[PDB]
Parts: sequence; structure tokens; C-alpha cells
Amino acid sequence: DDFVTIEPSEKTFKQRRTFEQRVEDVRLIREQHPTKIPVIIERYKGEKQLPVLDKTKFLVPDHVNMSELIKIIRRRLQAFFLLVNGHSMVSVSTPISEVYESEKDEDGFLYMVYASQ
Amino acid sequence: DFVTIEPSEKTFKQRRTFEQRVEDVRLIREQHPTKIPVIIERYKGEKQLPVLDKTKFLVPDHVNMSELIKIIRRRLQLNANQAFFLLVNGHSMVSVSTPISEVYESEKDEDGFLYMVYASQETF
Amino acid sequence: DDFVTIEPSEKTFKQRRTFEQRVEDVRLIREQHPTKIPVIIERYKGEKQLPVLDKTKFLVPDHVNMSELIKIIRRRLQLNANQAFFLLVNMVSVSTPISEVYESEKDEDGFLYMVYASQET
Amino acid sequence: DFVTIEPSEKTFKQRRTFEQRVEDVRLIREQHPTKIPVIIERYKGEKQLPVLDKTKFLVPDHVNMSELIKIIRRRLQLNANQAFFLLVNGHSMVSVSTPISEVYESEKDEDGFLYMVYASQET
Repeated sequence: DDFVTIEPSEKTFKQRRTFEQRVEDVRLIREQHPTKIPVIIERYKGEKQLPVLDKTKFLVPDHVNMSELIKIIRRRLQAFFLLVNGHSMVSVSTPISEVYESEKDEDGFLYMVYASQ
Repeated sequence: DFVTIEPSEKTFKQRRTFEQRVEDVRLIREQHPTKIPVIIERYKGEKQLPVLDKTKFLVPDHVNMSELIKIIRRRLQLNANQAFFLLVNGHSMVSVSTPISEVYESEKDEDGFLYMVYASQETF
Repeated sequence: DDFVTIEPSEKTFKQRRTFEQRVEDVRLIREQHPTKIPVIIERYKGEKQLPVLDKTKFLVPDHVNMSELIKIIRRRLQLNANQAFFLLVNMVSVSTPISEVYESEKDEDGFLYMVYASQET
Repeated sequence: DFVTIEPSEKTFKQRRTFEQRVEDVRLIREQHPTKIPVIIERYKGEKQLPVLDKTKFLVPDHVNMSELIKIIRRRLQLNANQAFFLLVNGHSMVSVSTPISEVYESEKDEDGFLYMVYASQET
């Protein structure tokens, strides 16, 4: 009745922050952490089996391959797909720095979604 | 805000189960029957040589330790004046004339990989 | 309380000077210094760990080899021995005199181009 | 009229103790030997220019003041016509071609930081 629904989060990262805000975000973190890759990791739009994670923004050291990042997200989530830009599978031995070079967004973030296989 | 990931400092062996590594060796043997699977990493306390990016190597059966030493020396861009040691299983010093197929059958790990570590002279 | 590292202009040498300009730069410096090799040394585009070099254009005596050049640039960047620095031409033998590397690896414009990174690639 | 809200604002030196700052520098010296630690703040009575996104900077040794001025003008997103002065210890350096590593050796503060203030007027 008189209860208020207090909650996050209707919108994704790109919907909650403007392009100019995201560009400056990436600039600052790359200037402060030059050897880390800024990764946005969100739940796939359709997903309902896997749970939502507390945090969506990750600083990933250059040399960590996708396999270790997948393991880290698996543990944080407590059949798993980590899809770059919402659709792309990458070889799990690719270092995150190489994924960044080829798949980074125009805003400078690297976007990934996780989803049940 | 941002979650900072601390990278694992585990070696190749520590990152994979025995089942996984034995399977790896089998597949390598299937697809590369004339190659020795060699894991080469930096000596744990090394301070006079940098870390190489690649640690997983496929080495032809017929070469000697000297040829493998020269290949890794060149990846490191080392000078002739610069001492360099390749320790099998982190502690075994092999005659450079020894064929690698011989080092493999004699020093390979239980998992089927041949493990080596590289170090400078100042480390000793 | 985290520092911001500043970067000066990161336009590459080939973006800063046209082909015709670079050919003329080489013609002039080679007639001025016939025993020296004109070398362009630049940080790899993806490299962030190593600092940017203060200069791009180097005149390297004919007899100096890559091993000595690497030592000199490592000192210019104030690197410690355990820090990775890999210097790639446009890998070549580090004992070869740069005059011989120049003859076999020089660019169409007459410069010898090198790039450095924290990985051997 | 308008009510002018004027609250005091702490500078970097008022936010961090000398022992905090002097150790920050000594450590930056170890980790970034080719860089100069610079504090850049807006002049307290500045009436035109906006606030810079950050205060603590590492500047490569070879960058001269002319280059640094161009970099900060870009960070502030200024029009070309907007006046901008980058004052080292409150004064403009006559040579804008001296490497900041040399500026550091004559202008650093006791804590090891090199302090700059920017303003739209040189006096």
C-alpha cells in the first residue's frame, strides 16, 4: 500500500552515464592505472538463471588472460559465457590487453556480458 | 566503484589440474608428434632478467639443449657477455650437448611436460 | 590521491612528417654524418608500462650493435635490470652492427624504424 | 542582488601533512624516476577559468612549460582566445622551453612537489 519500492537498477552502464562522462571516466582511470584495462561486466539482457553481481566495473591487469577473468567472475557469481560487446566469444588464452585493443568501445571501455550457455 | 583484480601469481602447473595437463600433453602429442612440450618460466627470485611473455613452447625432437638455450637467449635479446642458465625442474643443470629428446624422456614431469626455469649468473 | 600521468603529443613520426619530408631529412643527415645511421625509436602503440622516450630521432654510429643500443636506451629510460624492454626493428641479431641492420631493414624513406614494448611479442 | 556563497576551500597543502607529502614524493621518485611530481591548482581568486579535473600530476622529465601549458589548456577545454597562465610558485617562467626536470631542480618545494597555480591574469 504505502510501501515504497527502493532499488537499483533499471538501466545499463551506457544508459546511466553520458558518452562524455564515460570518455572522461576512461581517461582518468587510464592515466592513474596505465597497465589496467577498464572492463564493464553486466548480465545479459535475457538472463534469468544466473544472478546479478554487486559490481559491474572492473580494473583488469594487462596480462590476465580471459580464462582467469572468467574464473574470477565465476567465483564472484558463486555453463558460463562471457561475451565481449554482448555477442563475441574470444579465445580464453587471449590476454585482456589484446581484447581491449581490438574490441574496446568508442568511449574507451571494454564491454562484456555474462550469460548462461 | 571499480573492482581492482589482483592477478594470480600461480605457475603453469599450479593453474591446471593433473587431468588437464595430461590431456594437454596427449593433444600436443596427437597434433605435434615431432615436438617436445616445454614449459619455460623465470626463476622465482630472479632480479637481473625480465619476465618473458610466452612460457609454453613446442620444441623439435632433434635439437640439443644448446639450441634451446640460444632460442631463449635471443627472445630475451641477451648479449654475448650475459650469462644465462636453463635449469630443468628448477635445479638440474644439463650438458648443452644433450639432445632434448633425451632430457625429455629422462626429466619430464609425471604429467608429461618438461619444465624449465631460466636464471642469471647473479642469482647464483 | 592517485597521480595522473601526463603524456605529450603521441602522434607517430610518420604522422608528423610526410614521406617527402622524411626522405629529405635522411638525405641531409646522411650527407652531414656519413658514418651514422638515422634511427627512429618509438614506444609501441599498445605499450603503457614503459615510459615515453624524450626524443624520437637518434644518430647511431655504424659500428654500434643492437645490444649496445638497447643498453643505452634502457639507461635513458632509467630502467632496472628486471624491467622488460624489447626493441624490435620494423627480432634481429643483437650482435649485428647497425650499419648492416640499416642496409637490410631500412624503410622506403631511408630511416631505420624501431619500436619498444614490455613483451617480446 | 544575489547572495554570494563563498566557502573556504582547502589547498593540497592544507589537505595533506608535510610528512604525508614528503613521503608521497620520495616514493614517486622510486617508482617513476623519469617523471616530475606536480601539483596544479586554480588560483583562489580566479574569476574566469574552470576547475581542473585533478590536482596531482606526473609529468615526463623532458616536457617543457610550453608543452605543459598546451596540455592543461586542453584538459580545461579552453577556447583559443581564453587567457591562461600557468604560474610556478606564483610566477610565470620566462623560458617555456626549459625541461620540467630542470625547472624542478630550482623550483621544487621543501616537500619535493613542484607547485603550480593557473589563472587568467599573469599579475
